[PDB]
Amino acid sequence: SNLVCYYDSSSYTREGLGKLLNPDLEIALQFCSHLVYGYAGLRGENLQAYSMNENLDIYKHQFSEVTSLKRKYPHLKVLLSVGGDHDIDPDHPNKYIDLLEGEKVRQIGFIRSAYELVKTYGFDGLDLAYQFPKNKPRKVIVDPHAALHKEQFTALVRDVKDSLRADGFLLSLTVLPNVNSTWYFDIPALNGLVDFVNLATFDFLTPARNPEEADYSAPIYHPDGSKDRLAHLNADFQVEYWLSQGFPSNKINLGVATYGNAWKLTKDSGLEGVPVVPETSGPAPEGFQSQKPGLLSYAEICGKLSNPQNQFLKGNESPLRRVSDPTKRFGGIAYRPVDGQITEGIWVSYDDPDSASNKAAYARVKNLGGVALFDLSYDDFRGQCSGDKYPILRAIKYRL
Ligand SMILES: *[C@@H]1O[C@H](CO)[C@@H](O[C@@H]2O[C@H](CO)[C@@H](O[C@@H]3O[C@H](CO)[C@@H](O)[C@H](O[C@H]4O[C@H](CO)[C@@H](O)[C@H](O)[C@@H]4O)[C@@H]3O)[C@H](O)[C@H]2NC(C)=O)[C@H](O)[C@H]1NC(C)=O
Repeated sequence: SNLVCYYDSSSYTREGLGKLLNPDLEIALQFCSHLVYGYAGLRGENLQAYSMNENLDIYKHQFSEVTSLKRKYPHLKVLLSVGGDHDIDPDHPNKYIDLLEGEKVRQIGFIRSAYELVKTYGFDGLDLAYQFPKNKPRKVIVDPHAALHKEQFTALVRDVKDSLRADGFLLSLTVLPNVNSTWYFDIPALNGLVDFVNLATFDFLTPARNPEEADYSAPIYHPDGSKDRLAHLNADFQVEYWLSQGFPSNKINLGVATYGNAWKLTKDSGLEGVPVVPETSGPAPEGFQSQKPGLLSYAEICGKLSNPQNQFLKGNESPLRRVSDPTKRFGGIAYRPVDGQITEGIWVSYDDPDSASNKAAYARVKNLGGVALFDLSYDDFRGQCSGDKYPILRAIKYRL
């Protein structure tokens, strides 16, 4: 099976123990069949693909520091990903749709600039993690031209493929969280144009999108205990949609996340950690290592769960508790309510090594191509949790 390891290159410069330098990156490669360098973006002025940190990626060679790892792992394939929900540009918020709707000269400039990034820096191919409009989050028509945009995406993909053919470069698509495949992906047509598709079947709910209630963010199956939950928001619904639309199972990778979605609780959120958790208050305080409100790395979540340091501590120093449905269909929960001396309540939806292993077992049951892991920088690459480095990645590899 494949194990496609995403690498968010912003991790190279993080301040503190979330910093992922190249020796730690290399430790992962014994488990990964592919490494995907994230992320290039689109220029606001002309929609060309470009490095969002040229000083690092180009002038200090981080692109080729990563692609040259093929010298040490000769079968490793290294791709460059465009977009990924990491091209954040509030003053040019329409770039991805404008490229679809673009004049030929604008699209050709994107195709050529992408090609040149792949070739110049030693990549084996390109990942289009296209930043489509997402499902509208439900409180408590996004795109009137979706059908046109589907057709334009097929054509763009066809044109990107053509640019890659003579060199033999790979082309993948990533369907990002809450990107709706019915709206945008002509699945049977895309099958002839791309080598594989990663379905990012996680972050179905997040505190940024869903600040006032919390629910499982990456279940395999639909949780009937999640009152009123939208039925398409689960990994099996997404995978079965791609299979039923005609995509070969061996060309699909199941997306698994190494980070968790963390909500701030209130007293009114009550004492049940099984979701839906009501009356939440947006994102949890950022972790000191990951420094993103509402996200936590696996190491940060592990450090919050019971361990010999914190097991007897009280109030806001007490452990988060594990909530785990015995059927194992839905994923991990780390939880501490607002109660008593505890004033900082938190609910985290995440995969730990065991639930990530179960995602890999589901991939195998459905005869998928493998798993795509988002991303190495939030796996515990230093082994802070148990001493074992990359416990999530290894749990998935073990099962493939
Ligand atoms: C793209 O987004 C659209 C929404 O904008 C999404 O369409 C939604 O799909 C879900 C799943 O197919 C639909 O919900 C189902 O609706 C039927 C018909 O009313 C219900 O009977 C279903 O209830 C059954 O299944 C549940 C889980 O198995 C059970 O728990 C439940 O009791 C029933 O047994 C279920 O609610 C929803 O109607 C549409 N919405 C619209 C507006 O079309 C589409 O799936 C998204 N595409 C992708 C690929 O994600």
